[PDB]
Amino acid sequence: RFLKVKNWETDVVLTDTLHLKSTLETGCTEHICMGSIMLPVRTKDQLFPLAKEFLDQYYSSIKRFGSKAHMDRLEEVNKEIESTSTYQLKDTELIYGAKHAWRNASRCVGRIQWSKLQVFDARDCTTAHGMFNYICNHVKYATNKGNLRSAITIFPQRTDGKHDFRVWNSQLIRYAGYKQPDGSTLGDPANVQFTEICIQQGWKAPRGRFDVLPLLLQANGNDPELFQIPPELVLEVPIRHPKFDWFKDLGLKWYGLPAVSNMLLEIGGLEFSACPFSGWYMGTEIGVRDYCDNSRYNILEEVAKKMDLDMRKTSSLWKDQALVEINIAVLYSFQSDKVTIVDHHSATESFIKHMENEYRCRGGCPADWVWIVPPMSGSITPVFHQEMLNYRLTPSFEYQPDPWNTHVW
Amino acid sequence: RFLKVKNWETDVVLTDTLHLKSTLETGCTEHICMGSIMLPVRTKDQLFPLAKEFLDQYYSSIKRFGSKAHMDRLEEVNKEIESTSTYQLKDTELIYGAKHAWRNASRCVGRIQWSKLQVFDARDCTTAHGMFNYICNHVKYATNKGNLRSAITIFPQRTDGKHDFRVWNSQLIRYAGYKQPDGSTLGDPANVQFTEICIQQGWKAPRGRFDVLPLLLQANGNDPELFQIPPELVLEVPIRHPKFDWFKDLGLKWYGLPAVSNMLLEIGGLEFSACPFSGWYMGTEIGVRDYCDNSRYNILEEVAKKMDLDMRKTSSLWKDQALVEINIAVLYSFQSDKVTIVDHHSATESFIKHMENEYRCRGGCPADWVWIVPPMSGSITPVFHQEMLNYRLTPSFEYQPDPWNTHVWKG
Ligand code: HEM
Ligand code: HEM
Ligand SMILES: Cc1cc(N)nc(C[C@@H]2CNC[C@@H]2OCCN[C@@H](C)Cc2cccc(F)c2)c1
Ligand SMILES: Cc1cc(N)nc(C[C@@H]2CNC[C@@H]2OCCN[C@@H](C)Cc2cccc(F)c2)c1
Ligand SMILES: C[C@H](O)[C@H](O)[C@H]1CNc2nc(N)[nH]c(=O)c2N1
Ligand SMILES: C[C@H](O)[C@H](O)[C@H]1CNc2nc(N)[nH]c(=O)c2N1
Ligand SMILES: [Zn+2]
Repeated sequence: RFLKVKNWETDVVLTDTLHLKSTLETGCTEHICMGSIMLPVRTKDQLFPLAKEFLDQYYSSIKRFGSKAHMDRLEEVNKEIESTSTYQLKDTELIYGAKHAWRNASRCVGRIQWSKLQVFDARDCTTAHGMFNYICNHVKYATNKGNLRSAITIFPQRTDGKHDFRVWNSQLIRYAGYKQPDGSTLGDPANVQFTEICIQQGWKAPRGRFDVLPLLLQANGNDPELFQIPPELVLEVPIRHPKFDWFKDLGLKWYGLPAVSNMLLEIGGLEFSACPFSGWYMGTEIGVRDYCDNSRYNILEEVAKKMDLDMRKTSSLWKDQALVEINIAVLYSFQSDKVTIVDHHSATESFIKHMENEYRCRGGCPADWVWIVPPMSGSITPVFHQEMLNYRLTPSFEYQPDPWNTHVW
Repeated sequence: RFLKVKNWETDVVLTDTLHLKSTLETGCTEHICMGSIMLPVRTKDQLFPLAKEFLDQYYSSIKRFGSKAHMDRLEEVNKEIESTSTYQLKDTELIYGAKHAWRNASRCVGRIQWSKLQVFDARDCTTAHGMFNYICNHVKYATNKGNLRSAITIFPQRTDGKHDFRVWNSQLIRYAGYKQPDGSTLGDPANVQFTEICIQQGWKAPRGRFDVLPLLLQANGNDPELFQIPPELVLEVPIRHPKFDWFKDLGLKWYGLPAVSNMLLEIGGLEFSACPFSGWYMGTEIGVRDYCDNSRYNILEEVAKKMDLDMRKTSSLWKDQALVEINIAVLYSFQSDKVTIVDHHSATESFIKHMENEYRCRGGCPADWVWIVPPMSGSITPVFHQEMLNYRLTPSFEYQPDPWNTHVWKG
């Protein structure tokens, strides 16, 4: 019930007690581990225990647990739920909640940063045009001319579930994908379905390889509307290599701002279904996953050829050699253009320091090793050798399914 | 019930029913996943059900379930248990059991090979000298002058737990490690403690960087005895690089035969505490883990120095660049000397084919993603994108603690 985690490289042992505060279910059982599975309203009765649990943790954090102001706030919230079937968070509670949802995000390697998060309260937003304005401002603030700053923008909470705010896009900034008569895919194959929905709703597609998608915004449960983010707000980086002059000839670019827009933020039982957030990239996301996944831009074969490597046998490790060069290029290009990026060595080193901080100050740190270990060079980063316990704490970010299933037009 | 797994690269979905035959616990609960935790005598009462479950599985596999031969064997084993507190496996059952423990080993990427396993029955062994001879024969057979063949040697099972056979070595072939007074290590830092034990037991250590360790063998719960494997039986490969001629002067070599000697084989409730087994290497084990782990030979810096990489910032990815060249060197060296080895691209592609076949014919394939995904270039292998279900089937191989912690010294 008190659990140990060992680092096998350093022999450092840490004791986890924080897991006893976990509430939600993992998908694992005593008989079966689902650690590698990607995907393993509320009544008046359900809501007050969730609110109380959150408010207790909040008052504890500002060292006024059990105080008159603590008790008075639970009373106020209880009265509000009984009378209105929901409640409203104070600004201080919203900021605390959002920061802790990131602190609790077990799949995030970048959580050393969790307390530096700019929270934009968009709970007064009522229309899709309002949503577009908030999102442009988020984009501009976070981008900050390349000196990226972590931010979240929080739209109104769920009510009856028929008036949801949703950003239909999976990220604020992504590239279009189109199925070709030729049979191949042009652009990002990951975005073919979404690009189609955009065209159906009226988007005039440039039909290129790196077309920034428009936002499809849903306010108050209405049908979503299309908006183009001002091109001058979307900072993009041309990819070149410090040694290979031909690398720029591939015509690769990526955008500077990673901004997740499809998750659900739960704070004290309240559900924020549109809460786009952003930080900055770890280079392997772009160089390993976006560029080299077979189902993505899939560029390994082209780079390997330009490198004149022996592609006749797998054991020459041509894929591995080209992978490294692609990742050198991504980091170099971002660094040369003064756009914030972190390499996987540096990000995982910081995460180990964050884990030790959290064990020290909080009694643990939920972490999902399958996601935390980078998709290349796993065992030469310190997280590979670090045992991690994965469990679910609230406030939380949760995946939600694409709304084009949910939505009735 | 039915559990589904998806491959996120192919959208291929598979359905697991095999997990319903899982008995043992994972370490995980509804509230906590322990998937990255490395370590998450029986009564008559507990033994006959385990025996029966195993014999039922064995007789099904031979299409004789419920036959007179099946029923007679259940009866025979039941009588043996009630009267002697244990029972003996037939040779055929032992072979079946050992093959299935491999087939069930969820951390093993090499399982496409499971049904091709040479089983050496060493249950007539009585002394450490006898163990030494069996192990020499296993090494010679498995090595096969570089054309490696999978094998396992099975010593007598546990009785009262006071008479255990154990190989104290974690692998049959490993290099010594020596902590120096200045805090540095000569040789393999993974083997410092075991090396100190060998020396205490009377081994004359050459004190070099790649000294093959002697075997330390316990028969019948007696104190272990030291034996040197004949050097002519230990195949080794000097490591060189196809394009970098200075790579040879790093002085690196490795042994060809990976042979795990510290695991416990459970078949039908019986416990084989000494069951050394061997296959062949995947290149990354040596080039990534043995050479490049910080707590092992730790050669990354020296290699990248010689490659004249920019080592001022981790973001030049010098470690990644040096890692790839070291792994090319290991594969090239083994291949050039005609010693069996498999690269991680080939091994993972074969594992996916194995797993898909297993889902079709067996209803599942337990797999531990944390271990199956290679320690370099993870996502450019198909296994990275494959959802896996981890659960425990028997027969099985299990970790057991090192014997020096538990051994009752007799003197
Ligand atoms: C400050 C720089 C940040 C870095 C370097 C970083 C790093 C990462 C990385 C590499 C991943 C895995 C991404 C993937 O493979 O899809 C991730 C996941 C995630 N992070 Fe962060 N992160 C940062 C900021 C943030 C912020 C600001 C938040 C929320 C306020 C956040 C919450 C999450 C969540 C919920 C996931 C899982 C996403 C999913 O399930 O798709 N992170 N982080
Ligand atoms: C034939 C070629 C084989 C290949 C290429 C192969 C590959 C591997 C690899 C790469 C690992 C992980 C090693 C590590 O990180 O320590 C492993 C683990 C393992 N394999 Fe295999 N394997 C082979 C044969 C065998 C055989 C013959 C057996 C037993 C009969 C076996 C049973 C196991 C077990 C029990 C583990 C887990 C070891 C532990 O927990 O320490 N494998 N295999
Ligand atoms: C089925 C499924 C479930 C789930 N929870 N997430 C996904 C999204 C899948 C999971 N890895 C690939 C795809 O996301 C890529 C976007 N993630 C990055 C931008 C997150 C990020 C990084 C750095 C900073 C930051 F703020 C956010 C899919
Ligand atoms: C705490 C702990 C638990 C556990 N189950 N295993 C270990 C052993 C740890 C696990 N990775 C490092 C150390 O094994 C090194 C040996 N592994 C190879 C030889 C297995 C193998 C490969 C190829 C063929 C073959 F037959 C066997 C440690
Ligand atoms: C099947 C497996 O769980 C899946 O491919 C995971 C593995 N680890 C990952 N890790 C990160 N950071 N992001 C991912 O998308 C994935 N994909
Ligand atoms: C902490 C973590 O579980 C541990 O370092 C694991 C990760 N994956 C591994 N995978 C393999 N094949 N072998 C290992 O020793 C390990 N070590
Ligand atoms: Zn689990």
